[PDB]
Amino acid sequence: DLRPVVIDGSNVAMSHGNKEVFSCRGILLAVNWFLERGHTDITVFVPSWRKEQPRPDVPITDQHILRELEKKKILVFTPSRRCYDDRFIVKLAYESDGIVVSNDTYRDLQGERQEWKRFIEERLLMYSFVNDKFMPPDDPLGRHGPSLDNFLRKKP
Repeated sequence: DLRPVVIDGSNVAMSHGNKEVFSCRGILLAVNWFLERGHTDITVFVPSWRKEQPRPDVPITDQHILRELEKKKILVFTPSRRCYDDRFIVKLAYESDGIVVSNDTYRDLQGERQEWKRFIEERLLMYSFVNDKFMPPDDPLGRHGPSLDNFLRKKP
């Protein structure tokens, strides 16, 4: 069936929030795009501190969505205290032979291990939002690669 999907929650929320707000509806729209397609294996990573009441440098909307998705077994909180996130995203996707949903290419992680660098190159699903419309590319790896349909499948 379908490759495990790992979503960079902070990337997708900042993107939906136009780079200025952590818009939690962005995570929900992404998740729903996959759910609609029949994906059942979906993990969103978000840092646990995003549950905390917001400070002026970290504005956030629709915070209730993090809990809703945690209850559904879709969101997993990464540990934080007074960052860890990118490594969880990459390691989980790598280890579950899945795909990462993010516009972050994780340059630091690429430089740690060649096989992570190669993974990121073959398994990253970038995207744009137009308002609430979540738009992944139909050919995620140009034409050196599969359609979006085959990209998300374990096999064509």
